[PDB]
Amino acid sequence: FACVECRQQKSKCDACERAPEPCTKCAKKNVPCILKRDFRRTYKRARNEAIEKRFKELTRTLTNL
Amino acid sequence: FACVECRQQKSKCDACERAPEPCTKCAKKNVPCILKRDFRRTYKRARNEAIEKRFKELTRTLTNL
DNA sequence: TTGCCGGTACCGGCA
DNA sequence: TTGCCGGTACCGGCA
Ligand SMILES: [Zn+2]
Ligand SMILES: [Zn+2]
Ligand SMILES: [Zn+2]
Ligand SMILES: [Zn+2]
Repeated sequence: FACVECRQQKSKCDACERAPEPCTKCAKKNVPCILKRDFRRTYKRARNEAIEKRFKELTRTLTNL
Repeated sequence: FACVECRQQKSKCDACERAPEPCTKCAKKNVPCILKRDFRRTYKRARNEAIEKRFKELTRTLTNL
C-alpha cells in the first residue's frame, strides 16, 4: 500500500516495489518510513484552521472568567 | 511593489504593470488585490505550529486548575 | 528592505 | 476503502 508519509502528501509511494528499503520519497526526506495500514492523512490546513478558531474563543473566555 | 497575496506566496506579482486591474495571480484567485506597502507575509507553517504548542499547555493547565 | 525562483507540502477529486 | 495526478500553497535562500 502506501507509507504513512506518502499517504500524507497523497503522493506515489513505491514501498512493496523497492523492497525492505524505505519508500523512495521517504529517502529524499530520510524519515521513518512507517507502514500503518490503518492510517489516514491529516488535513493540516483545515485542521490548524479549526485549532486557531478554538484557541481563539478560549482567550475571549479569559476576557471574562 | 507586490500585492499582499503575492507577497504572501512570495510569487511574482505584476501590479504596477497590469494597470489599475488587480494583480494577475489575484485574478485566478479573484480576491481583493490590496497594496499595503508595509505588509509582511505570515509564516503559516511555523506560526500554526507555535499556536498548537501554546493551545496545548493551556489544556495541560486545565489538567490542573 | 523586498522581489521571486526552484522545490516541497498539501489536497480536491477522479478514479 | 485507497492510490495518486494536476494544480495550488508555502518558503528557504539568493539575490
Ligand atoms: Zn512512500
Ligand atoms: Zn515511505
Ligand atoms: Zn500580485
Ligand atoms: Zn495582486
